[PDB]
Amino acid sequence: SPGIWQLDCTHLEGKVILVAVHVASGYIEAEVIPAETGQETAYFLLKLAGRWPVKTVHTDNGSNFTSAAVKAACWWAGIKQMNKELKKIIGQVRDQAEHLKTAVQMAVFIHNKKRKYSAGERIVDIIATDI
Amino acid sequence: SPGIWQLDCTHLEGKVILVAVHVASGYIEAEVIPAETGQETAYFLLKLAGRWPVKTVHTDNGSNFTSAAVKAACWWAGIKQMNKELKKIIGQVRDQAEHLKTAVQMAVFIHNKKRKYSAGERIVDIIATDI
Ligand SMILES: [Mg+2]
Ligand SMILES: [Mg+2]
Repeated sequence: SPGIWQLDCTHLEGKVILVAVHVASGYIEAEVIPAETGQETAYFLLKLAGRWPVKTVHTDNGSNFTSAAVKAACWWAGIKQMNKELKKIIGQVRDQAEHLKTAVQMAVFIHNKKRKYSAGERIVDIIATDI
Repeated sequence: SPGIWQLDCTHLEGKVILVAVHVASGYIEAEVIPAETGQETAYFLLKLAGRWPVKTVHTDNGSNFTSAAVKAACWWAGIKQMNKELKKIIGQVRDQAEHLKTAVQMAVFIHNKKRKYSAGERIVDIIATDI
């Protein structure tokens, strides 16, 4: 289904990377956050939902979605209830950037633009078709 | 052309909001930033470019794109060289959220989901067609 996304946090260099995967396409978006918190997850969800038609979200850690901030964002946006390779692509590009956050976005870019149709093409195609 | 975007900063409550508009569709993305700086603009561009096929970017303030950080991000991503109404939608929703940044994302969401075909549908349709 085109409205399904998966959301998890990974850890790297004492930092937290939030990663959302559009399940059908393989397209990702990520952010480096300071803390793994409800407030950061809510904010991220709100951004994601203004951009794509987000219907449902899954996670591998259920307690991620327990905070009032998260429930409030899901309620308002109408939302209902790669991490290893991204880390490889990040390893590759790490030297090219000072800050981890920039390396993360370079890795997202590479992952989404790689044909092997790319994930960024697949997401747009799946969403347009569903309109 | 589907690869054209416009990028500007506006000011609100002592804070900076970066706003990118996909010119053909009217779709926007925004972030609240602390400082109007080259480093924040570069980072934003890198995020935007991993997500959509960004070919060219325009701004109303040319000096925005002068920093080495910006030029380096445009170089790497292969990029070449609403603000009033968004502020209205933000005024409307301001009370519903504590922090300006959340109000901003609510306003982006509203702007992109409004049919009056929405901007979020138009962007996906224009990009898919161009593939
Ligand atoms: Mg997790
Ligand atoms: Mg400006």
